[PDB]
Amino acid sequence: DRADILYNIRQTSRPDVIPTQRDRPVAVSVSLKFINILEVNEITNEVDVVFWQQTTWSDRTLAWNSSHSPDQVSVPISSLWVPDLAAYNAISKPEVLTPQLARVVSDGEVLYMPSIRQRFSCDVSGVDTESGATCRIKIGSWTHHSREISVDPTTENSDDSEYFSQYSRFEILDVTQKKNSVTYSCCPEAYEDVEVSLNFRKK
Amino acid sequence: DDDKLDRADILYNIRQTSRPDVIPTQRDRPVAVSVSLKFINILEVNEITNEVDVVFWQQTTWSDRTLAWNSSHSPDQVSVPISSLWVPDLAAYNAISKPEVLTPQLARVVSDGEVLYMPSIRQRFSCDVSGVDTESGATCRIKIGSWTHHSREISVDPTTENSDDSEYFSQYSRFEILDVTQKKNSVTYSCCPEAYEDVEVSLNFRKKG
Amino acid sequence: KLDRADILYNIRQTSRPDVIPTQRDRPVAVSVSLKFINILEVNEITNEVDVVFWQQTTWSDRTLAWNSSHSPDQVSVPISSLWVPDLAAYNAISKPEVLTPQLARVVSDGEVLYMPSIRQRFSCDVSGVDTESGATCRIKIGSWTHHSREISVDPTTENSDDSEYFSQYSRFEILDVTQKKNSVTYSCCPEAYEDVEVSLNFRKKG
Amino acid sequence: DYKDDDDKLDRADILYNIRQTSRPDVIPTQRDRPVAVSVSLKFINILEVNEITNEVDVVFWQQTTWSDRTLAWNSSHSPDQVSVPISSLWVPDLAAYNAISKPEVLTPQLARVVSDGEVLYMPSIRQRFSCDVSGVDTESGATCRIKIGSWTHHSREISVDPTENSDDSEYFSQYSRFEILDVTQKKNSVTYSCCPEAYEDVEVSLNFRKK
Amino acid sequence: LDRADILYNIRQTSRPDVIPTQRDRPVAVSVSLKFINILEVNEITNEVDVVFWQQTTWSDRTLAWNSSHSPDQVSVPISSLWVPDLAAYNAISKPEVLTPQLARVVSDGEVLYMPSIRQRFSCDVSGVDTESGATCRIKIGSWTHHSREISVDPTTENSDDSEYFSQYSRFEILDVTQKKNSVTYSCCPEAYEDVEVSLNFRKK
Ligand SMILES: C(#C[C@@H]1CCCN1)c1cccnc1
Ligand SMILES: C(#C[C@@H]1CCCN1)c1cccnc1
Ligand SMILES: C(#C[C@@H]1CCCN1)c1cccnc1
Ligand SMILES: C(#C[C@@H]1CCCN1)c1cccnc1
Ligand SMILES: C(#C[C@@H]1CCCN1)c1cccnc1
Repeated sequence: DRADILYNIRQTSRPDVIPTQRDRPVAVSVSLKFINILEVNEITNEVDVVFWQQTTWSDRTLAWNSSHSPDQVSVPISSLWVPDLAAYNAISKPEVLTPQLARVVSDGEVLYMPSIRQRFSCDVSGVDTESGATCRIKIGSWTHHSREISVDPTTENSDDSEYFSQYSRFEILDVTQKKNSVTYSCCPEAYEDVEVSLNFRKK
Repeated sequence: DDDKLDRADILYNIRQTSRPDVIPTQRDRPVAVSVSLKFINILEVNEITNEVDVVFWQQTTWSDRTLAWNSSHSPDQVSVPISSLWVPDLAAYNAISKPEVLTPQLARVVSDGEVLYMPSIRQRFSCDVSGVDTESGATCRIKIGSWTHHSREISVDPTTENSDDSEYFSQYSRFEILDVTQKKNSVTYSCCPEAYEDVEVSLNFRKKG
Repeated sequence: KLDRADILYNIRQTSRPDVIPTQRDRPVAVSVSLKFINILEVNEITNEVDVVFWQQTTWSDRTLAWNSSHSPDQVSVPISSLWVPDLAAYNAISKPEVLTPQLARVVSDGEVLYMPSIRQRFSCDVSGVDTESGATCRIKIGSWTHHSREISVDPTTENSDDSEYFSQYSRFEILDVTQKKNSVTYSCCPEAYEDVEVSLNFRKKG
Repeated sequence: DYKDDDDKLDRADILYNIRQTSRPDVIPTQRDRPVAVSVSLKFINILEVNEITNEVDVVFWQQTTWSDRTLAWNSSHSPDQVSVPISSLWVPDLAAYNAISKPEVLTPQLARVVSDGEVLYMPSIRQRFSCDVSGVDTESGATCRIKIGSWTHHSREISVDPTENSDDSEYFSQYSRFEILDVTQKKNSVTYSCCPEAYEDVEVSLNFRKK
Repeated sequence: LDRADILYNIRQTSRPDVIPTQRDRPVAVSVSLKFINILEVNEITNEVDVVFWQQTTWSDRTLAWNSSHSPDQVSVPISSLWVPDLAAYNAISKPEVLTPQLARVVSDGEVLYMPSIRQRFSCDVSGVDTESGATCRIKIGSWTHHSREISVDPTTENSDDSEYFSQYSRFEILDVTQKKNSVTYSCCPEAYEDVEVSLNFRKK
């Protein structure tokens, strides 16, 4: 049964084509769950963090009738289209720490949540104060403009207490995740991003 | 065992039957994955940042009975590249570096369908390093389980709950192991409401005096 | 969506990733413009810099063009499906690290747009970086193997302080970035090779 | 034979034959006997030594040989040897039991296949190990032991044999910070409670000191 | 279309894993390093970190074509070609290739391959801080093909590399000599050819 679902997905999946339905934007939901803050440099304004990037979207062409079969399977992301997300202020490659598999649900939803370690250029001033530093990370589709891909945050506000390591030397005060849009003279179109504002301080 | 043509044929059979991307479940039962870490070394410890850099053998076994063959007159086991096999998608929940596999990526397939895979892995973790310079030592806990398969699909079974690991740990390390416990645990999160099984590995160690 | 899959199919039937898309014995005209985002490390002793930049790169392959009167005007395409110019920095001292998805945009008129974010280290003049007038670090980028009859390189934005792109959190600030056509020839390699010479004039803040 | 060694078409046909016959994932056991693998490390350099952590960072040529007689051909009027990418060949799954880094292969991953079926593979490798560095600053020096054998094949499938005493002076960099006093390489066997079979290894004892 | 056809021809005739011996002679490989930079130098450990262009040429006449009315050269991914299995005998890191892995193929069958490489070596760094400078020697040749199969020739035996060497290095090149040499080790009962590169340099 599971082999048959994987076969179906592979027959139907077009890994290089955005799964647009009726010419509508593909809605990509994104939420960073911070796990650790490993290194912070107040002189260079850089941070080194680990987060789970909870990512979901739909490709209805993948759906199947699961009334008498599995309603989810794990799938190598190499078999799937996946959004071309990138952080605008990353200064290192995203290092994926976990198996590169997504879940496909029988209604066509795709769930992908890598643990990623990555370095960013952001405002680290105030990290050793009670009110803390606020490091902003902007994440969006690198090449698809707003007509093609829309990015939506899932949880606008959280202290992340469920996910964050208790052994970090930093503690998280608040994480806000809000829709935002960028445009540059290089690239006329509007591009959606989620702006992740990480408010943290040294313990 | 050393009948070459027999081995080539067994490998051919395994490749015909094996489906590397499909969990080898039967009748909607979870795949039971047994896990035991054998610590070989503790390379770096930072008590300020609560990080450790360690080397361990991850003894992992499970069954896929469709792989089985009659070995009354043929090899009992063969080595097989893991790229030809389904392998559980295990990950450490508090890892802060990629697992660095130090050994050839081969598993053993046994004629009863058991698969045995035991990579030597170097990896860094965020865990409690406080006390490492005391008699009582630090206790660093590491949780390992399937990243994407919940408890109805994969279960994780420890095989060696309690040990001092004296058989495996390097005598030349800066550190010594006091106790290692490996126990069943499960996690659940708001993001992912299913239950996920793991083995919780508690490494009690200290700097040698 | 089937329109988009069809476009990707057409591109792949027509694309020859290993063949330069010359038209009528003309060089392939490649436009290149570096948008600096950050300056991460500078060493005045060794004269080395570690920088992040978006490499805005464009060119045309008119064989890829399609009538888009009733279909998408552009699609994203993995660069492995396309010919891409073999650009390299002549004074790079590390591999270019691409920090972004390796996708290009293909426009229905046959224009290809590729803009990776790259982190890379260079040997250049860092002297004067702690002064008001700053350092001027020059970076030369051109085709590694194709000479000027085969690829030409043109800068698109010859002068800018780059304020739109540069990180406000860097400990450095950019005074000016100039980008100009240049060509080089060595006795090893007796053709003229075109490049863009990028002059990054920057200084430490404060 | 010598006169035909550079006959290109012959070399191409030999490569074809090898790829037709080779089974890269199957141990080339003959006569229900273990595959005899010979291993000899030629130390080229000792790059870093830590007395506190008991770690070394070394470069060595790992001279490795075995036979697969199904690859043999008649070289009376053809090349005696060709270079072959190791991806076309079975290679022993050797690993160092006390390695703490991946083996970094510094050379092209090509082996030689000889017309009698012998395979010769000799990568230059940079790797770090956990071993006894105590005494490195003394005249007697330190003795660092490296144990290398098949990771997954037990003694009935693969045996390992040292190719056993040298100062490696032919190979070792005259410019190193250290000097080699002696290198002995001896057959050995290990077994662990995880893994009930016996596994063969070569134990390489590197006696070295700071200059 | 002409270039696509030349690439198809090269791929039809190229044997990427077979040495292109012509007329039962060794493949004559020319090798010349152009030093671009000297990045780090350690007088205690006798190690250097350098960047060089490795100009490498050889012939495979089976790749030739009539270029009377077609391009004289094309760029080709080296994965489509045989390339000599060159290695440095005293390298202590992997060669890091900094440039696109393409070679030029000339219509007379000459192949030209010149990667920029960053690599670290074990060599004599003594005297680097003196007027006479250090002399770091680097030997590069085929790893697995002995002299009957591959020969290696230097192209410029003497030069100060002023065309190539970075103006902004902390070091300067006094002289670069590149000569034919052969090595024989007890492990391996044949002679292997190499280019011995002597890099005489000093701190500024
Ligand atoms: C773009 C864009 C937006 C703005 C910069 C990052 N995402 C683009 C255009 C063409 C090719 N690649 C990327
Ligand atoms: C999950 C999960 C829990 C939390 C990490 C592992 N178990 C998940 C869900 C969907 C896709 N990838 C991972
Ligand atoms: C060349 C060149 C010029 C000079 C270095 C980069 N562009 C070349 C020739 C043959 C093979 N590879 C590169
Ligand atoms: C083994 C073994 C020997 C003893 C430990 C290392 N080599 C083994 C068994 C099953 C799977 N992988 C490795
Ligand atoms: C050899 C050789 C010479 C001496 C070391 C480098 N080149 C060789 C023989 C068999 C397999 N691999 C390398």
